This record gives sequence, C-alpha cells and structure tokens, in this order.
Amino acid sequence: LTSSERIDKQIRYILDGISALRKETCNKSNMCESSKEALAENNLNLPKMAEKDGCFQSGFNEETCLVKIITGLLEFEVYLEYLQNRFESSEEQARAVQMSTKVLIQFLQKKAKNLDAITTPDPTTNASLLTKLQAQNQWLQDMTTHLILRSFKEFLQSSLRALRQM
Repeated sequence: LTSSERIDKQIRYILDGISALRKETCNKSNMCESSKEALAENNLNLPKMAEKDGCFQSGFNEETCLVKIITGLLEFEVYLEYLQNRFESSEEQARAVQMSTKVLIQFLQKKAKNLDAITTPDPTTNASLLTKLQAQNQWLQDMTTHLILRSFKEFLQSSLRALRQM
C-alpha cells in the first residue's frame, strides 16, 4: 500500500458522498432524471478529461492523467463550494464529499513525487466562475449542481482507474 493507493481509496469516498448529493438533487431536481429525461445539455464550464488527456487505453499516460486530476480537483473544489453550503438539509453529506475532495488535493501535492504540483486556478478568477454559476436564473442554477455531480461521478471514476493502472 502506498500514498497512491490511499489517493484512490479516498476518491471512492468522494463518490459515496455524491450519491447522497445527487440522489435528492436528481430525482426531485426536475433536471436530472425526474421521470421523463431532463435535457441536461447546459454543460457547465468544468471539463477536463478525454482520450487526448491520456486517462484511457488510447495512449494511457501516467503523469499527464494524474496531473489533470490535481488541477481538475482544484476547479472541482470551487464547484464543491457550490455544494458546500447549498445543501442546507443534507449539509452534512455535502461536507462529506468536499472534505474528502480536499484530502486528495493535499494528499497529491504532497505525495506528487515526480510530478509538478499541477499549479491551481487562481481564486480571483474562480470567484467569477462561482459568481457565474450563481448569476444564472433559478433554472440554470439547479442545473449547475446537477452537472457538477455528473463530473464527480464519471471524472473521479476515471481518476481511480488511472491511479490503479499507473
């Protein structure tokens, strides 16, 4: 078992939270899977994973994929701020997914041997992105929380298979 093995075991907890953070805000969200479809074609602005990154069999890299995970978790952190207080009923569950998602940001920058820290998105610019998720109508607002849990589910998933394939 190495610090990397703990990095994966920690992301698995991140998704366990998203379950309690995407079950209520998906069925009773009329914008995820109410009972018809819920065209979620908004696509927030937090993309960062594909076949070019190297997080899949096609050119499965190692330092390029894990890198996208460090900066991918920092941006994910501002979106966690979204679900860090928006959850007033299950606020505890929202803190269970954010606290862990932070445990990976520090556990990586520290155990990122043979890496680069992957820098991080300035908080001043991330202040405008967050002001933008909240500057959307009530409709686009409930959708922002949806797509966020959509990346955490998939995005984090590939992060685990990338740390195990490394």
